[PDB]
Amino acid sequence: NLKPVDAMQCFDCHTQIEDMHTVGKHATVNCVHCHDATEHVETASSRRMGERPVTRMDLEACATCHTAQFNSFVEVRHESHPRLEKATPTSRSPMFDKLIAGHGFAFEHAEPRSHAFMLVDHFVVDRAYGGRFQFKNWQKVTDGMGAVRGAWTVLTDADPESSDQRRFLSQTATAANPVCLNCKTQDHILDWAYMGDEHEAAKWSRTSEVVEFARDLNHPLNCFMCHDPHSAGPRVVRDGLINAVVDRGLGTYPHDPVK
Amino acid sequence: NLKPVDAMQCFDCHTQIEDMHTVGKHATVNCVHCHDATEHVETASSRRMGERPVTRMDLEACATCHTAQFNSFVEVRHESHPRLEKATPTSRSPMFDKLIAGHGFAFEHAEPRSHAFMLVDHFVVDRAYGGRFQFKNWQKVTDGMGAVRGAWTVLTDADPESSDQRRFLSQTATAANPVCLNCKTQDHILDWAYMGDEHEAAKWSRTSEVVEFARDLNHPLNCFMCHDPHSAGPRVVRDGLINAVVDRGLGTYPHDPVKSEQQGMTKVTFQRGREDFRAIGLLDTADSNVMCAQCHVEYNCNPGYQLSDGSRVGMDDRRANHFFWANVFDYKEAAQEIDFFDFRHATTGAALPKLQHPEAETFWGSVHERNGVACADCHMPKVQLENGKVYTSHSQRTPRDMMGQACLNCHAEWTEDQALYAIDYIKNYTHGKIVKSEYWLAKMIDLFPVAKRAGVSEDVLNQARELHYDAHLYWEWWTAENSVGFHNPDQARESLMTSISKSKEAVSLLNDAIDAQVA
Amino acid sequence: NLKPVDAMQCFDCHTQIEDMHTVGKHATVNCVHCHDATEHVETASSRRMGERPVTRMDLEACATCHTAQFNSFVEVRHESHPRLEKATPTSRSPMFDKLIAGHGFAFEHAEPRSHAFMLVDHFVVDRAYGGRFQFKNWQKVTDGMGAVRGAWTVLTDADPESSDQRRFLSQTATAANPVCLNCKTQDHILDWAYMGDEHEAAKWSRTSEVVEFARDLNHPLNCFMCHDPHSAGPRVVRDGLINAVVDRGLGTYPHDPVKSEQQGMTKVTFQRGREDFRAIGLLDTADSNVMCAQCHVEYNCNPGYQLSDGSRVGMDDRRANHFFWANVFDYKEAAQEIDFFDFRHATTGAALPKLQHPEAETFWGSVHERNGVACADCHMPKVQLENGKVYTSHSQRTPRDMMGQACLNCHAEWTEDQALYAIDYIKNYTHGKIVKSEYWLAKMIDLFPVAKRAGVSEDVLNQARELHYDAHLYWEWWTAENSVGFHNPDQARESLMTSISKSKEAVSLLNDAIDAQVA
Ligand code: HEC
Ligand code: HEC
Ligand code: HEC
Ligand code: HEC
Ligand code: HEC
Ligand code: HEC
Ligand code: HEC
Ligand code: HEC
Ligand code: HEC
Ligand code: HEC
Ligand code: HEC
Ligand code: HEC
Ligand code: HEC
Ligand code: HEC
Ligand SMILES: [Ca+2]
Ligand SMILES: [Ca+2]
Ligand SMILES: [Ca+2]
Ligand SMILES: [Ca+2]
Ligand SMILES: [Ca+2]
Repeated sequence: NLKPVDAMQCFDCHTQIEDMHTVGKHATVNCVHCHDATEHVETASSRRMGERPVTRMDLEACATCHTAQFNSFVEVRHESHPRLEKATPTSRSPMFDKLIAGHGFAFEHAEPRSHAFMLVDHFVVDRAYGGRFQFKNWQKVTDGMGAVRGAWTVLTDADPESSDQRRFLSQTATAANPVCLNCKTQDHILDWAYMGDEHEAAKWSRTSEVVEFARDLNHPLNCFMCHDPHSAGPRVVRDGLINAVVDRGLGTYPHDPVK
Repeated sequence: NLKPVDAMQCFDCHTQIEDMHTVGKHATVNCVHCHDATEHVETASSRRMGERPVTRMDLEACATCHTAQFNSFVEVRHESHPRLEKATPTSRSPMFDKLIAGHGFAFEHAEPRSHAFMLVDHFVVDRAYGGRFQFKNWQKVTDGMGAVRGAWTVLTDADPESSDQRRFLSQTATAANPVCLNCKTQDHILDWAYMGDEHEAAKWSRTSEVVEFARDLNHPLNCFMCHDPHSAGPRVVRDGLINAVVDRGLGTYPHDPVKSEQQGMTKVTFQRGREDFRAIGLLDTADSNVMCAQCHVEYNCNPGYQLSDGSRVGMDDRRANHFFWANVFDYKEAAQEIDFFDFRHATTGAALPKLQHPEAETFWGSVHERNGVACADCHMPKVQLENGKVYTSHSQRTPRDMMGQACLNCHAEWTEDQALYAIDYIKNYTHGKIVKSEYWLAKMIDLFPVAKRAGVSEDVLNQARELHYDAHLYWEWWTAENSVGFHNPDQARESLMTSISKSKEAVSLLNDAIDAQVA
Repeated sequence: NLKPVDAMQCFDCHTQIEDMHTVGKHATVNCVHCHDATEHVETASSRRMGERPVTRMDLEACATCHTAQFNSFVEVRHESHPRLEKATPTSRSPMFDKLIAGHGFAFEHAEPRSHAFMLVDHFVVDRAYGGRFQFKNWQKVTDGMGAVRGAWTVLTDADPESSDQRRFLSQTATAANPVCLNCKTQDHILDWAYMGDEHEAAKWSRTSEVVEFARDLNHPLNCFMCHDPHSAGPRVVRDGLINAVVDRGLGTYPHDPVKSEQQGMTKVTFQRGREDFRAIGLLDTADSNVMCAQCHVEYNCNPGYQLSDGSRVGMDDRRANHFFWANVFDYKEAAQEIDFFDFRHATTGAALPKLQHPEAETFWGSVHERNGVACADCHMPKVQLENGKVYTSHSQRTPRDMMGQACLNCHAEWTEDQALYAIDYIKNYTHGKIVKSEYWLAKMIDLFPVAKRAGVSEDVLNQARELHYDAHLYWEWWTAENSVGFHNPDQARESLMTSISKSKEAVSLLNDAIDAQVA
């Protein structure tokens, strides 16, 4: 069973978090629900991290207290046809192959399906990783909860001993790069600098080897993408959006300064 | 927004709570979710309460972190017909008025409906408070969430200026007493001493003015009746059950000492002024049989009379809050054990027992119980989701609404229709025997006036009255019990055949005696 | 093809009709749609009819221009169980035979079914015509359109050669009389003087041979019972209702003079030979409460006896066609007002009232009535169409078939299941009290023979008989009334508790008196 930690002690070095956590609707939610910081607290100073504390990115970290929202999220809409190619006469773009010729989407561009699958679908689509990643078998395509538990519980890698983007199947492309993943997961939220710029503190960036990056990512559409875990308040985390709205001054509604 | 308090400060005085809270699955749940104790902390000492802290008894205290279980619990099953009188030809007991004459249930006894309504239904039923309490209007009867929010959000009191039990409507009774409330709410859990004994720290007791008590109570079937709020572990809080299982050493399964040991109960006592005050029963396992047995049992919650001398047994007597914890074939002995009966039949003059919903005691020894099945497996199963985090349904209802999870996962050999057919075979058969039992009871009852007026002797009438006790017991158990035999079909059959046998004996005795007077 | 006539020629003699027809929404509707008056015009004078014109009373006279309303009206609700006896354990009045013993309804009293069948059902019910009239065969029972086309298209008469009321089947009664027909048809509207009084211009009256009258009648619930054919405006034609509202000055809402004034009735009288003959009641508004009250009321339509001296009150007496126009708590006074009762109970000998379907009087003062809701809002609502010309449904039936329009447009807070649950709460509760009322009535009734044979005094028996009147009234109102309390739940509850109270008083009186004779 979880044992609460002394959050006040954390706050002696984490004023920024203190100011969010103490005020919001998660003021009573102990840090142990999402962090394992025991060795960190033994080794840190206010100016030296010491041992890096663990931060949980899994959606079940929130499901314990918010099962209704979690279960509603993970539901699979079976009526949303899966792996349905758009470049067919009965889908969105009957002449897509002629029109898009020269682009990687020619290799495959399916209609979207339920959010639970976003990361796995990104990994397995024919245009992304040269067919490197596949469902473990064709039964796994139904397993929304499994995908949410983690991509690598339901997928395989054709060659764990290499990290290069290459084609494993003939009619695939290797369009995936690290930026893609920002719209599939935010497991890397503490390992990626704003915009994916190079940064001494970032394990991952725009220029990383995407296959290596992929292997470190597990969960789709994290709950905290819209909800700050500390304040419980509404937010966004996607760098490109913040860059447009704030950095570039365009605002949240570029056509309506009042709104 | 809630601001957490320092639990360690509490724990300095509350070691029992510390021991439970720090170890269980609520170790991270701050006290402020359920208690406002600021002035309490300012004024308490190690042994004196000081200012009393506020404790939330509302079910929404649990719903912010456990919305799925809450929403499941408050669901209203509209198919469970509401306010449906049992004493009608199309319900459970077509001849109930004749058979129960002399008892308050004659004024009204409806079938149960969804748990959300238990406290409001208790307050408004015609037999309880003389018609004092009523729904604000007839629309409010649908409002399960409203009832859960609080009884007094949906009800009115005919006379807020008086607190006596009296009839406001002509055909009502005032049977309600404080003991009843223990199976409707535990809002009073900190204001009621164990068993409802008199206690200097208890606002309320068995001898309280029930109307005043009623006004202090709001919520039905609190979440914490089955789950300790501190440890989150399984428990019971109902005093009468703890008394049977633990104080009287009968065990959680009186027929099975092995199962009783494996699935036992530990009585934990809380004190006021270093004197025992209240108690809970921590369960070894999440055993719904014992959880549901807090209420779905035959009990005394009422005054009565002694079998030995007919003297009154009032609310002040411990026997007014009693779990017999005995199956139908052990019940008479259990009633003799405490020298008690409920009422004298208005026509026959027989001392009789009043039986109430003995599901727990009936389930004992049944095929399902022997096989380790429990109430929840049929009545509040795990939810099955194609993709999702499993949780346990808290909508306690007939398995007919969830047969796949309630029956067919175990009974892989059956379709839903086959399983339903098996239920109905038992219920139809049992009901037939209930009806036949009532026929014979009624035949006997009707002979009493004839016999008395023909000058049949008191000795013969008393012989017949002794037979009436048994004829009644072995019938009423089954109109009281809600499964119409399903929970224990062989037992029902044996009992009801016994009832008929006893009535037939009495009918022969009385007819012969009448015929001898005429001759 | 119809050829129009010159209405101006008619209007020269028919100024009342001119005044109505030229102003209303039928000003363009030529007389030929409903009258063949050629020989009449040739032979009439200003004050003498001459040859009688033909007047169409069939509902198809309206169906060529109002097919939607006609087709809606003639629909058969198959879910409304047909020929279902009320004196059965699964219907409205399980103990009806014991309680009604002495009255003709003991021979048969079925639940109502769809309006198309009202006249045929009246003709064939076992209590009405001694079994004289029957469906041609058992297939015809389904044929609502056929019944509407004409009763005699679907029925037979066991003996066209005689016109006396007599029993053709052993267990029938001959309760039918001419007054009954006024709530089944108005085919006789031009052949029946106001109230059924003797009149030289009336073929039929209260004292007619009902079998002969029957043979002249064809159509149920004529469209013109609620709508004046000349003005197309709202009206009533039922004499007894006009008599209560207008002649007796009681108003359309006797409990509410303001509403009575706003929603009033104007009595229009038509003469024959310059003597008053017949009347209608034009309504200020299209008020379905008053329209439906032409029939859905407690009434006298039968001989009876005087309360004062027990003397017979025959069909010749005005009291044989009477609307009491009184709610259940005013009824006894209303019956005393005309010095009338219906029958003597076969067992108890009590003078008793016979109550019939008092929906209108029960609805008075209810929450819906006070809020301006009317019968049609729940029972014949406007049709809702995604694209279309709205019209009013004429299929008068339970709101369960059209809950969106009947209830949920107003009760936006409820789902259909919630609304249904609210209805059933009331009906279940009320029915329980009906059943308990019958239990206590039966208990009292059964004591009368015992008391009489034990030599209990006539004074005590008469005391009990006086209690029987009230016990009966406050019960039977509710088995007679079709909503099982829904129309006025608080009133039903108060009434039924009164019934039980009266029966209990009588039971105690009789048991004590019997016991004193034995002692
Ligand atoms: C108890 C009071 C604490 C404290 C001291 C911290 N947290 Fe959290 N945390 C959570 C997640 C998903 C992240 C990733 C970043 C994000 O989603 O915004 C974090 C991150 C942090 C940090 C790092 C901040 C930074 O400098 O980048 C720190 C210092 C931190 N946390 C401290 C998730 C959760 C929770 C899940 C419900 C809860 C509870 C906490 N955190 C609680 C605390
Ligand atoms: C995992 C990182 C999550 C996320 C994404 C959310 N929570 Fe919680 N939460 C908890 C409690 C007690 C409340 C307050 C309830 C109330 O009083 O209304 C909340 C509230 C939220 C919100 C709503 C915030 C708002 O300002 O409206 C949201 C969006 C939210 N949470 C998201 C309780 C818990 C937990 C119990 C220990 C844990 C774990 C979480 N929350 C985790 C998360
Ligand atoms: C009815 C038409 C179906 C469909 C829609 C599927 N199956 Fe089967 N299946 C069976 C076994 C033993 C396996 C392999 C299990 C394992 O090794 O883990 C499968 C596999 C599948 C798949 C995956 C195929 C792939 O190439 O990966 C799919 C999509 C699938 N099944 C669907 C066993 C059986 C049966 C036992 C007699 C029968 C019948 C079915 N499967 C039928 C179907
Ligand atoms: C970087 C090159 C990538 C790759 C390889 C993929 N994505 Fe996305 N993606 C986003 C949204 C909103 C959807 C759903 C709506 C829609 O598809 O029109 C998707 C969907 C996908 C899929 C599934 C459908 C398909 O095309 O087959 C796949 C396989 C996929 N993506 C791969 C959103 C985003 C982003 C946020 C701005 C970004 C960045 C990416 N996607 C990037 C990529
Ligand atoms: C109101 C008094 C209640 C009640 C009746 C329950 N809770 Fe909670 N609960 C919370 C968390 C984080 C857990 C652990 C989840 C997990 O790790 O599995 C629980 C657990 C429970 C249980 C399960 C206990 C077991 O031993 O199996 C039960 C029966 C339970 N709770 C009941 C979180 C919260 C809260 C968030 C702040 C609050 C409020 C509650 N719980 C309140 C209640
Ligand atoms: C342990 C999990 C159980 C289970 C399986 C059931 N109950 Fe109860 N119950 C109680 C009361 C007072 C009623 C009647 C409420 C009312 O009429 O207002 C009920 C009703 C039921 C039902 C019938 C539901 C229906 O749809 O008709 C069922 C199936 C049922 N119960 C099962 C009282 C209590 C308690 C006292 C506080 C407790 C504890 C339980 N019940 C527990 C359980
Ligand atoms: C003390 C005299 C009372 C009164 C006035 C009521 N109760 Fe109970 N009750 C319990 C259970 C398990 C049920 C559901 C099962 C069933 O009804 O068979 C009920 C139900 C009710 C109702 C609704 C049904 C009805 O009879 O109309 C009402 C109005 C009611 N009760 C009133 C359980 C218990 C107890 C636990 C052992 C005790 C104590 C009481 N009830 C006490 C009373
Ligand atoms: C009042 C609305 C509540 C809430 C918020 C919870 N409970 Fe219960 N609960 C009961 C039983 C038999 C179980 C299953 C135990 C098992 O088989 O292991 C549960 C379980 C829970 C949980 C744990 C998660 C889950 O859903 O399995 C939680 C969080 C929970 N409950 C919350 C039994 C009862 C009762 C006895 C009649 C009553 C009362 C409650 N539960 C009430 C509530
Ligand atoms: C057979 C006796 C009937 C009855 C009962 C009714 N009608 Fe007619 N009707 C016709 C037309 C042109 C109108 C006006 C339509 C409009 O402008 O709205 C009506 C109207 C009515 C009403 C509504 C009156 C009101 O004041 O709201 C009613 C209740 C009504 N009718 C009843 C036309 C015809 C015919 C065509 C030749 C014939 C035939 C009928 N109506 C017959 C009848
Ligand atoms: C004014 C618009 C109304 C409304 C709302 C109702 N009626 Fe009548 N009704 C009459 C008779 C003789 C019967 C029984 C017919 C038979 O059994 O053959 C009825 C029946 C009903 C019902 C029940 C319908 C069902 O589906 O069972 C209902 C809901 C109803 N009525 C409502 C007699 C008359 C009249 C005498 C000529 C008049 C006028 C009305 N009814 C009017 C209305
Ligand atoms: C299926 C179970 C049914 C039901 C519900 C009915 N029938 Fe028949 N039926 C047939 C014939 C030739 C007649 C007589 C036709 C006539 O001479 O007018 C009937 C009659 C009836 C009735 C009326 C009974 C009465 O006693 O008056 C009823 C209610 C009825 N039927 C219903 C012919 C046939 C069949 C031809 C093989 C069969 C099959 C049915 N009927 C079946 C049924
Ligand atoms: C004069 C003695 C009679 C007879 C023989 C019948 N009626 Fe009526 N009737 C009226 C209404 C509103 C209904 C429907 C509501 C209900 O039945 O409760 C009926 C119904 C019938 C039926 C069918 C039902 C049954 O009892 O079997 C029959 C056979 C029947 N009636 C015969 C309304 C009225 C009146 C208006 C005030 C009057 C007058 C009558 N009925 C008179 C008689
Ligand atoms: C015999 C089949 C008929 C026909 C052809 C019509 N009516 Fe009626 N009618 C009644 C009520 C209460 C209304 C609604 C009045 C209102 O709320 O304003 C109507 C309305 C009509 C209309 C007008 C158009 C419309 O559909 O709204 C028409 C053309 C019409 N009716 C024709 C009430 C009654 C009755 C009282 C019990 C009876 C009888 C009839 N209607 C019969 C018929
Ligand atoms: C369709 C047949 C229904 C049913 C099932 C109900 N109504 Fe109504 N209703 C309306 C109003 C304004 C009230 C009072 C509102 C208030 O003052 O609080 C009601 C009341 C009720 C009740 C309660 C009755 C009681 O005696 O307390 C019930 C059970 C009920 N309704 C059910 C308004 C309307 C309508 C507006 C035109 C109509 C239509 C309905 N109600 C219909 C129905
Ligand atoms: Ca889609
Ligand atoms: Ca029920
Ligand atoms: Ca008992
Ligand atoms: Ca009907
Ligand atoms: Ca009458």
